[PDB]
Amino acid sequence: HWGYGKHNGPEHWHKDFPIAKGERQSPVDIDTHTAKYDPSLKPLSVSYDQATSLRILNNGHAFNVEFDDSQDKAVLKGGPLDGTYRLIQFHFHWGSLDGQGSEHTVDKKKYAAELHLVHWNTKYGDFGKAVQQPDGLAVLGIFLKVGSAKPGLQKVVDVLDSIKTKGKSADFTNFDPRGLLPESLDYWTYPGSLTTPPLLECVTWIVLKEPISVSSEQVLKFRKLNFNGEGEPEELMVDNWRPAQPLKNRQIKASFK
Ligand SMILES: [Hg+2]
Ligand SMILES: [Zn+2]
Repeated sequence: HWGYGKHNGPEHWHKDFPIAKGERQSPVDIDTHTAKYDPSLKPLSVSYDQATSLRILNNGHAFNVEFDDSQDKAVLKGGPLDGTYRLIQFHFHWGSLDGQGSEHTVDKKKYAAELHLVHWNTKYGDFGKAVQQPDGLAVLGIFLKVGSAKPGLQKVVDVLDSIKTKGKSADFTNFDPRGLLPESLDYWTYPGSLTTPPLLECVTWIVLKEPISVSSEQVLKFRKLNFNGEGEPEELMVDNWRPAQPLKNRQIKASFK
C-alpha cells in the first residue's frame, strides 16, 4: 500500500486515488505576496478547554492522538468557517533533518515539522458523513521549528517509546492540546484536502502564521518511531510529508493586515 518511499510515495498515490491530481489538493505553497487580507473573516475561536484525549496510535504513517468526539467538547469555529467543527484527532508530519518535514510551505520555506488538528463539521453528524462533503472538515495547521523545547509537547514525546511500531497504541487521556498552540492565531486560509490517501477534498485549511518551537531532542524522538510493524526490518518514520501541490483556481486569504 501507500507510503512515502520511492515505490509507494506521493508520486504513486494517483493510481489508487485519482483525486491526487484533483482541483483542490493539499498541501500548497503559501505565497505571502499573493495572499490577500480578508476583512470579512470573523475572529477564529479555538475552544479546547473541555478536550478529552483518549489514546495514541502508530498507524504506520504517523501517530494519531485521538479525542472523544461523541459530544461538543473541543471545537473550532469562526474565521472562514460556518458552524461548529469538532476535534477528532491530531498528528504531525516531519523530516529526517531540520530543513524539511512540513507539508505546507511559506514562500517556499520548509519548516522542520507540521501539526494538524483535524475537526469535522457537526451538521453532518459523524466523521464518515462529513468526509463526503465539500465543507465537512476543518484542519488547523501549525508549523514547528527547532529551538527551545515546547513544554506542552513533552507528554507526547514521552509516550512514543511505547508505540514504536505500526499498530501499537497507548492510553493517552487528559492531554491538553492547548499546550501546542503559539501565541497568535493569525492564519492563512484556503479550501483543500486531506494530505494522505484517500486525499479527500473536504477541508477548510487554517494555517497559523506563527510557528511553535520544539527542541532538537523532542524532534529527534519523533525520528526514532518506525513505519514498520513489530519484528520487521526497521524503516525509520521520517519524511512522512506530501510536497506542495498545484494551487489551480484557488485564492489564499490572510486573516491579518
Ligand atoms: Hg499508514
Ligand atoms: Zn496531516
